[PDB]
Amino acid sequence: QHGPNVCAVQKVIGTNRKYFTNCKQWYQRKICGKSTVISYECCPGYEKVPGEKGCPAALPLSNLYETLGVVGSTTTQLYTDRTEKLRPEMEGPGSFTIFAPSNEAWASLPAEVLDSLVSNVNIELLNALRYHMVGRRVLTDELKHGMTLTSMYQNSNIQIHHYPNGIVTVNCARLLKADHHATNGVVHLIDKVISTITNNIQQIIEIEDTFETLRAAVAASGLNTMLEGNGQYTLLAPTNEAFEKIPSETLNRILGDPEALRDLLNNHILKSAMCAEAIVAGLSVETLEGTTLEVGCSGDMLTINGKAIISNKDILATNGVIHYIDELLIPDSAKTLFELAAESDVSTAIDLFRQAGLGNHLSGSERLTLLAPLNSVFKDGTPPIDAHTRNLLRNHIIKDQLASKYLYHGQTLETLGGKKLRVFVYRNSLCIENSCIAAHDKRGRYGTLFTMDRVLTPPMGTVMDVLKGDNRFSMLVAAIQSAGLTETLNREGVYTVFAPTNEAFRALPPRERSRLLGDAKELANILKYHIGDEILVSGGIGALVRLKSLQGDKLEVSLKNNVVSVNKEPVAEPDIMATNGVVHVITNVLQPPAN
Repeated sequence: QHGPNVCAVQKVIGTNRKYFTNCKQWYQRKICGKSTVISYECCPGYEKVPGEKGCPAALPLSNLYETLGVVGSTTTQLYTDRTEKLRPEMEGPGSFTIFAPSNEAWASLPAEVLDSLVSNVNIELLNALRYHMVGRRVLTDELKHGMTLTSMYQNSNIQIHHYPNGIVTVNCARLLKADHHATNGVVHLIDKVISTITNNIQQIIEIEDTFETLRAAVAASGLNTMLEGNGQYTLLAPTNEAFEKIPSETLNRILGDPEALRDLLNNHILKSAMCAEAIVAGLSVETLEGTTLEVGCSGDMLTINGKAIISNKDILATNGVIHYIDELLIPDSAKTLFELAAESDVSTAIDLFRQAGLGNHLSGSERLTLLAPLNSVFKDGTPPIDAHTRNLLRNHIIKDQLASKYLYHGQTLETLGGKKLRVFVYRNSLCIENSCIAAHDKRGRYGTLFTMDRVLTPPMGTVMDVLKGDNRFSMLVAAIQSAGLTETLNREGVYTVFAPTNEAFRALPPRERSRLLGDAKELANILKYHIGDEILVSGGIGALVRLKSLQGDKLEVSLKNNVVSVNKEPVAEPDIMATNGVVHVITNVLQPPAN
């Protein structure tokens, strides 16, 4: 095993990026989009001994200036000597903390930024290096609290943030090496050369030319004081180009409507300030609007929902962090029934409504609920726009904007016309007739989109009307009349009739065929076993439902790979909707376990 005082260091394959850790047992296989190698080195304040395993020897404590060379901040050390006032301070008495930028941090600085500092060593460079310093010992235990720090330059604040993944940021500069104790302080190696923060989010929006449209939108919504006031927010600030990409018609409606404008702007604000360096993998974040965004990273680029649309990273504000976004994050709450679904996973259903001349129910201000089946439903093809399909699509539009998680047991939904669909709420399922909710509700500005798992088939007549209208149930209808159950299945109720076809009675042995016809009292009990006490649709089974029958004994109703099975027997045609129940076409007659 590894020797004493050995700390594990996670290095990304083919890059300089290292994640210095206190030899943790848990690891993440991939950082952003690339594989990592778990390397090993000495912990802070220890060195290797030749012939001995690990780092047993403890490094002697040297002054804050000398500890710069130890941690590897040679450039920060060199520029300190150039100021000819900071080196005696760092070598002399006291208690200090220096957030020393790495050699790469100085090399990454733009030509104009570096030139201003190196030319005026006594003015610009001295003040810059003093901002990276604190006049007291500040350790990781304090940095993990995420509280602000007072710098050694005009008592200006230093933003310190801690993240659940363990990453600590100093003005959004990732803390590389930490707690490197000195004779007169502590040295911390940081990812970037940090600068003073003077303006808040609102002031930055007011200064930058790229946010002319955003500035106008904030002013129209009255979110000025919110972006001015003290906080810790993250603004995914959209550029003038992001608004330009969106069609005029959509933008002029959202900018005009105060409800949609407030929702649009709240969808670009996050509750807590998050630096780019903090994001190592996918992370679900809730906006002030309420929509869940996935914040990830593709190497060096920040990404929102797998789309690399973050053009500028970490624009530090007094009340937060600003990330320039190339696209507008329009929430569903601002979009019309069309806009939010036209490009979604129900795009095929939307095209069918459009083709049936029902398009204006998706583009308008009408308060409706759209029952749209998934594209996977039409994998075989789409039905032709005819009388049947038109009427069917008409029954997929519900009066009033509804929410599926607020649908109750005996609820009846009115369609655009007069058809009243029944709501069947189950333990883990929610169905409107045969069709069940397959995805989270898409709540629009005026209408909600209900993503369905199948095309809704509204009921046509009673169980008896269904059975008498099909030649396959001639022997079944004849058996039902002999048993005296014609009235029971023709009247209002909640039944699950597992209807055995003509072949089901023909498949019975010559003994059972003549035997079942002979007895009337036993024939009645066999048929009663095929009828259920409550309505159970295919999408409401889930795993296994022990459905009580009119005979008394339970039915083993199960769903496996979209196939309904009653008493381990398959269903040929499931969910045949009736005004008093559901008909499941079976090819075998069911026998009760007892009597």
